Amino acid sequence: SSGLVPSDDEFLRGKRVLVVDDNFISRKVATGKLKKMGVSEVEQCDSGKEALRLVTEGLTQREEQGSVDKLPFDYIFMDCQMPEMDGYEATREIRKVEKSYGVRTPIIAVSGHDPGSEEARETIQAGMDAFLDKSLNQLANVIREIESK
Ligand code: BEF
Ligand SMILES: [Mg+2]
Repeated sequence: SSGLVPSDDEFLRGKRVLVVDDNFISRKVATGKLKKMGVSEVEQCDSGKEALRLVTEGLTQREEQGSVDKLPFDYIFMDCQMPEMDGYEATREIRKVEKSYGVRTPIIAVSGHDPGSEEARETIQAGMDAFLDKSLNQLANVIREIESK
């Protein structure tokens, strides 16, 4: 399954995206798909803490410069299961950093399996926007749904 949490080679043109995944191969695969959809800029990192850092720094910079776009990333694809700080905790911390800027980055949970009851709960509590099977086959639909909302 894939959905909201309570060709296409120009599909993401104009867009800047962050891929977060502790697995080297998953990360490359995601960035590949996205580059194929015309993504203007893909950034990738290998942990929740790194993600947190890039987002924190990017929001501060954009605020300091009076940037037109205040979000450093139009979308973040967040792997759920990672050592140390998982995707839930990182997303929770990202939402807390965001409060002071009055913005909300779309964050899409990425996992190799459908969530159980506990993960599903964490999904909502963390403040993720959507959830995407790692095939990434539903990527464009999930983003359209986010955009409609
Ligand atoms: F390590 Be993940 F939640 F695909
Ligand atoms: Mg992982």
